[PDB]
Amino acid sequence: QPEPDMITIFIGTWNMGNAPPPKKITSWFLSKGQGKTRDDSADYIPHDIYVIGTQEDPLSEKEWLEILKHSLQEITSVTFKTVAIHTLWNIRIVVLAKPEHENRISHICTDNVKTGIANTLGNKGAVGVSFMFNGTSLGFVNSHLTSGSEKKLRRNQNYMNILRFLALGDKKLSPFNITHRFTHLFWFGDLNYRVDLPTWEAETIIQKIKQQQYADLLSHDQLLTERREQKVFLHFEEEEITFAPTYRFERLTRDKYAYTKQKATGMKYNLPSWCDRVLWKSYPLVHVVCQSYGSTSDIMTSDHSPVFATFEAGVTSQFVSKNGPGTVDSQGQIEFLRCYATLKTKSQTKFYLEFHSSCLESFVKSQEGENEEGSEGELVVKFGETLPKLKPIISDPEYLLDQHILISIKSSDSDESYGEGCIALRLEATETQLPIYTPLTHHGELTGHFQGEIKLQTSQ
Ligand SMILES: CC(=O)N1CCN(c2ccc(Cl)cc2)CC1
Repeated sequence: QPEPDMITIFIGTWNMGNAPPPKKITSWFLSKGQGKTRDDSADYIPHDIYVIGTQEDPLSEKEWLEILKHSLQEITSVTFKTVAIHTLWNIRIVVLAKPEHENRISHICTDNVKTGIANTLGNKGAVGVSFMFNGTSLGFVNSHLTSGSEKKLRRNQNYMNILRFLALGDKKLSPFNITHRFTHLFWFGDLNYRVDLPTWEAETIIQKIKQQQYADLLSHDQLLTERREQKVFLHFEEEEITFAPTYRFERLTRDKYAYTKQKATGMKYNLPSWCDRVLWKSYPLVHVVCQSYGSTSDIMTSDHSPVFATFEAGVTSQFVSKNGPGTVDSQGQIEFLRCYATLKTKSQTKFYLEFHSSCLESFVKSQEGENEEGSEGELVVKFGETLPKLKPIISDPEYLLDQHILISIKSSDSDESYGEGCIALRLEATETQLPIYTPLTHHGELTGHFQGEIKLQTSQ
């Protein structure tokens, strides 16, 4: 049986509004309703992995597992295996996989982050799951962020606390947060970003929704505008939104948005909004294609509609050679030429590089670079031709060109990372000097740039 080079992943996010679901929710797992929907011809074809994120979920893990497994069995005739389930308060993530993937899945991690202090600590945060699928690392985050049109800054803060403190993936990758630990990272949930228009425009907004004219609404979506100003979800992607706002509905219909202020809303308006979202971040030059992004029309127990997204995602096999794993393969090497880091830091310490990759037996520390002043105030750390020669465990190009090198630039004084990035080894040529580039981030904020040239030697 050949190992897959592609899998499909279902992502669901649903704020259940503390109500039990209706008896049928199959439309969710089938990507049927509004937006980018899945072809009817695919309805009996199971996804490889289903990742279900709920918020305001009133169910026990057992009650939800029963409904999810029975739903997928009715659709696919497959009894899915439970990879992981993790609940923080009423925030839940479930990961289900086809039985044939049981022995492809390992290194399962779960964690949660609680956001807010005192007042604001008590019900918002995130749950996450990671695991290996053969040679590919996968991370999944379900977050319920701060509510309210006037709290987009709080939401961005919630996001930064979640990506700093969620402890998923390989702990040996210690300079790296979850935005660098995975081949593919999927971040979804009730992110609670709103359509930022005046309250007096509520009926206009509804009119525009009834005409399926979303352009003028999405131009005011706080998540899109905050992402465009690099305030949140830097280097993440989201499929174009072609479905109606998923919040806030009157329960037991989809014919009405409930937007007016009420005691039950803390006297806040809830203008129709895309609260419920799916974003992703994959390593450079890895196959990932969104095949669906939409909302259901026929699940009305909550004041939110469920959101689905599906993805084709590139995966690799668990590679074994005569040499590595367990030794180096002298026929392989990774060399860096003319490398320099540009950092935004106002500080003056020496810096060195750390290279981390599963193609190395362990992480490599470079010599300190030479600090120079850039022509516009910046710190430029020059490595020149001084960076070590990296010794991959396997030289076969079918393995090595599919790998990535994570880079941290660290203070000699503190050994704290000032930036993190990632370089694909999917080069246009081997044994050829080629340009490489990554932005550098710390706590998911832009801190600099790493560029230079690479020279990759494989066994071919
Ligand atoms: C030794 C042990 O108890 N575990 C628990 C979780 N295991 C698991 C792997 C794949 C799938 Cl689909 C489901 C579950 C592996 C490790």
